[PDB]
Amino acid sequence: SLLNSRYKLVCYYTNWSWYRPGIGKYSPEDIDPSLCTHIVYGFAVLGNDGLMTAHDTWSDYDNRFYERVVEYKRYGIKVSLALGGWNDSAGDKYSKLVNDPAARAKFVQHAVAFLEKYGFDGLDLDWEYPKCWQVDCSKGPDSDKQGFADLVHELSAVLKPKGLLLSAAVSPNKMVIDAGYDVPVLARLLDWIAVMTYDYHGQWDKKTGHVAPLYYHPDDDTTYFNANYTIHYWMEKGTPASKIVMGMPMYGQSFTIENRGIHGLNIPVSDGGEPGEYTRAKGFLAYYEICDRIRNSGWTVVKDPYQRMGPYAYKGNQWVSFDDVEIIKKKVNFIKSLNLGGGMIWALDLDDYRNRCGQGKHPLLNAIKTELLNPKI
Ligand SMILES: Nc1c(C(=O)NC[C@@H]2CCCO2)cc2c(=O)n3ccccc3nc2[n+]1Cc1ccco1
Ligand SMILES: *[C@@H]1O[C@H](CO)[C@@H](O)[C@H](O)[C@H]1NC(C)=O
Repeated sequence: SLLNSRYKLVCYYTNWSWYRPGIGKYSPEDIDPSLCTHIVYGFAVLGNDGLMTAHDTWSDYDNRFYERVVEYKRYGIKVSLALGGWNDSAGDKYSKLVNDPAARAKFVQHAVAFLEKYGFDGLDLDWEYPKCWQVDCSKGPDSDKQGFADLVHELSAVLKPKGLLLSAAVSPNKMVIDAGYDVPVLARLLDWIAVMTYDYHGQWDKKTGHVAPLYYHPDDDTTYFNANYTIHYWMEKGTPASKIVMGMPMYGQSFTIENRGIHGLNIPVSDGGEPGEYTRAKGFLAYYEICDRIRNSGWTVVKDPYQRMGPYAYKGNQWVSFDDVEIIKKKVNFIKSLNLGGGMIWALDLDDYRNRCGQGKHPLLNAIKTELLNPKI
């Protein structure tokens, strides 16, 4: 089993996946406890008073979603609560917090009490990102780095004596890593660092690209927008391999291409792809939306024979890049080869947990688990 293996498999749960129609609805009891060593609940948010608070009281509290996910401790899974996320990182509120020692001190004691009230095993920090707020490095002060490092120390100093876990989800981008993270401090204090080795490319690039390349590709604009560079860079900056879990996407980035006629990488794009009927977000498709388009709507799939990145698929002016089982196995062999702490997925509710595509339930996540448990590298 994963729990008895040397690897973690950190699974993100999202409370908002409840608000999806038909088979896209996901609830706490849809979690498969054989597929995760750790579950991280996304998300709590930073309140206006500088204290962690529930994002969705109707689900988190009134419908006991926190309790229903903390339920999985009964299987030996560690269940943490994540603070932040992309949407909660839009403004200056996390920067204001971390740059204020008195505000940090108030936040830390309340946060630990919050975790203990609901039975969580730890806190996961998901500020995206210190200094580079929503990736814009011009927005925040350099002191976000020291402030975040001190927040991590102050949290660790309270959580660790209580046997509670502290982790962070972190950027894969060299410039954001350089600007936002005191890597030795984080590496020493955090129980794991979930490197978000995805969203390297998307509609914001104005051209097609892969959500999550593993290795450099000769046509890349940079040498650093791939998981191999990112993971080695976290280690070069001072992170032990055992502290790293490598993120893998259960979704794709979608694009509306300017011209039906060319359908390859790095081709001009006019907008995000049309929203999926379940996830309802321009530029984003769950794996179970992508596999259905391939299986039943005739989308054409292009694979990389050198397996530096997963496939992309297209039809008409729609184009999506994503990870299939084949590239997932390659990525997990990469995790094992570097002796990393394990793997991480964003997110449980985006894999084909209903077996809509006939590959079996949870095809991507089961591929990760099987490869992690395979002793050969
Ligand atoms: N919203 C987002 C999101 C996102 O976290 N979740 C989407 C949700 C989540 C659940 C359901 O689908 C991530 C990124 C991102 O990693 N970026 C990286 C580098 C540069 C820009 C950028 N922008 C992002 N944006 C804005 C965006 C761009 C175009 C349209 O929106
Ligand atoms: C992965 O990265 C390392 C260090 O950056 C590099 O030496 C190696 O060649 C890369 N692997 C590739 C490009 O397949």
